[PDB]
This record gives sequence, structure tokens and C-alpha cells, in this order.
Amino acid sequence: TGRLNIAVLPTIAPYLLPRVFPIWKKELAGLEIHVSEMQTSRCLASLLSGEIDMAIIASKAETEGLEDDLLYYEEFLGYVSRCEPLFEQDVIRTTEVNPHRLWLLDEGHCFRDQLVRFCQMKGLHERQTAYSGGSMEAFMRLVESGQGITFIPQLTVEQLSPSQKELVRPFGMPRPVREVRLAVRQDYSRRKLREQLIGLLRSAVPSDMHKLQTGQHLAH
Amino acid sequence: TGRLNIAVLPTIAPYLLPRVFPIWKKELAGLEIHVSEMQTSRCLASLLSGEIDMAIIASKAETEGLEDDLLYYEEFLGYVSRCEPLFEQDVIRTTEVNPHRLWLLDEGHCFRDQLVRFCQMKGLHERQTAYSGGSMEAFMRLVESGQGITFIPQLTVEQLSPSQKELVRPFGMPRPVREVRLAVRQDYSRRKLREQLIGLLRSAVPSDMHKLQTGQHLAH
Repeated sequence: TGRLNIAVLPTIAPYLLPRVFPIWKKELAGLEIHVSEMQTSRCLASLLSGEIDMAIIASKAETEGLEDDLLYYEEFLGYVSRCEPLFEQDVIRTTEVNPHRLWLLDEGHCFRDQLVRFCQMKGLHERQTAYSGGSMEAFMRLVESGQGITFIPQLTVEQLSPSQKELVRPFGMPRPVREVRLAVRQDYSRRKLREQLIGLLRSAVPSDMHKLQTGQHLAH
Repeated sequence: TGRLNIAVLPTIAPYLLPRVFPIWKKELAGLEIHVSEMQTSRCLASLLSGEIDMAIIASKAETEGLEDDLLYYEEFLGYVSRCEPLFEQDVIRTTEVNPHRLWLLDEGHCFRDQLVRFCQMKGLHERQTAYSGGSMEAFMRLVESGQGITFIPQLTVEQLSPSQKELVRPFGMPRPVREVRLAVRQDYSRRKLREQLIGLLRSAVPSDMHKLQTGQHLAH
């Protein structure tokens, strides 16, 4: 028996957890699991201090005292409003992405400038309404309403309605991907549970995602 | 026309902003606007600190130095999975809400335990997975995968697909609502702008939401 305190990114929680919860019930029976959503900073801080046992993140921790393991890769996809000129195109054209109509998550897209081609593109901050601290939910709602463009995680596609799927435009190759990883402290003394968790989370997604597929590139 | 810093709760943003942005662009041309999503605690402190000028919250500030104006009332609705006993019912029923399969938002549903019935319901924590500080999006996805019950704000409905609309269950009267309000420093110096934002934000939602209708009760 025992208890497990695990954090999860807001840009992962909605897409991954629906898949994992049923799997935990059957495999992790006898264990009380406390799930919490945090952004990366909180995750790394909580891991170190011992506030949480594990953290599901979208990047390497690269933090003294912590370590992480690959769970799966996940492509970023264009979510393009029906009002954008780019809607008539089949793929996202970097050079046609209008900086003034782009919604970027500070940490979802621009954690250490991951999608740098957009995070640091000229004209980005030139618009009436600046949006900071925004959520994927908000951004998608905006796009669906005909305002702008944003980027959504592959795992969310199967959750999308027929109408929503129409807004999806993948990238031209190479396609941007983030890495979803399970982070802990180096001295984490539950190696067997850790091992079990890694397996369960990885089994929560299609195996194809376990490895970088030709045509995909880790966004840096 | 100047700069305006305005914060909005994560539980309101995705539902209100797509409505207002189109309005602000026409009516507030020339004014620089910086929107950021914040929780109620940060909104209040940021108002008192000057970091932000306005905050769209879901409660009365009830804080020395701050005041606020009503924008509109918004119903909480049941969001029930197809697997749940309640699914065959027409409306949410206190007694028949299984605390072990309920997803509640820290501030979204239990700000000062606004929804006391559920926020303080026996067994709410008797589960395998305690979900801390989850997002509305995550809870909605969990419900859509046949996992549990949550409550969502009325303004979300119009955004839902047909399928998602099948999961909606209204409360029996009195139906619980929250109040969405605009909060400012009592000494805020831009009065005309304040009055303009109050009118504009109220024009962003159906006028029937401006007042508390029959069968509705301000949750507390």
C-alpha cells in the first residue's frame, strides 16, 4: 500500500490523464494517488523539496538533484481559424504565420523558447490585445471563434469534434515534437514503483509515439 | 489611448474572452490591452499592488482597498459521464452525486466552498486518485471519457459540440449561479475607462445574464 503524489503539466493533464486513470485503477490498486497540475517550475521545485514524488513534464528537467525518463514524443499541430488565409493551405507555413494573430503559451509553446521560430518572431508582440498566462482551452476557443492561430498537442486530436478537426493543420517536415517525460529526484527510493509508473504511462499511448518517427524533429 | 492591464480567472477566460476581444478591437481601438489569466488571490493582490488595473473575478473582492461591479450571473451546470447513474436523470440531484466520482475545482467550484453541498460532501476524498488544482478542460475530458461528474459554467455550453451537449445536466431549482464581477482599487484613477469596460464586458454576454433570474440562487 501507500501514497503517491504526482504533478502534471496543464498542457498534458487533459490529454493524458483521461487515458491513464482507468489503467491506474486496475494496476495501482491499493495505492492512494494525489494528482496535481503545476507548470514546470513548480514541478521541479516540488520534486526537490519532496512535496511531490514524481512529475510529468514536457521537457528534460536539466536540474541538479533531479532526473527524468522518456514517456513519449508528441507533435505540435497548427490549429487554424477559418478566417486565417492559412486555412486554405494544407500545412502550416512558418513564413505565413501572422505574428499579430498568433496565440502562444508562455510555457506550452515557449518554455525556453521551444518553438523559437514563433516565440521570437518579429511582430509577435504587436497587437492590441496581449495575452499572457493564457490556457490551451482559451486559445482553442479563440481559434474556433475565428480569431487567430495556436498550436495543439497531438493527443488532443482524438478528443476533437468533426468541426474542430477541420481546423487542424500539421506542420511541413520536419514536424515539431515535444517530449513528455516522467521526472523525479535522483535519490527517489521507490525504483520498482517508478518502473511501474513509467510502464503504465507509456502503455497509455499508442506505441508509435514511444519513438521519434521519420519526419519528426524535437523542437528546441 | 493608453495601456490597460486586466486579469481574468482561468475559469472565465476561455468562455468570456472570445466574446469580448472582437468588441474591444472595435470599441477600444488605440488602447493597448494586456490580458493575463490569474487566480482570485493573485487578482486581488495585483490590484492592490498596481501590477494590474482590473480583474474579472467570480466573487466579491471583500477586501479593504478594493471594490467591484457586477457584470453578470452564470449558472453552474452538471457535466455527467455516460457511465454514471445520474446520466439517466434529467437534472443533477444532490443525494445522487457520488463524491467518489466527482471532480471539483479548487476555486472554480469551492472558492470559500461556494458549492458547500459538494465541497463539504462526505467521501469526496475517498478515492484512489485525488485530483488537486485540476483544470476545467481536464475535468471535462475526464467526463467525456465516461469518468465522473463535474460542473461547468453556463457560457461554456454554446462552445460544446452536439455530443458534449449530451452530457449536460442542469440543477434542480434553486439552480446555483456565480457572479462575474470587475474588481478595481477603490482609488482607481481612470473612471471613464472603468465605466466603459463595465458596459463593454456586459455587452459580451446575453442580457438575461445581467440579472438573477427565477429559479437561480447566488451560490454560497
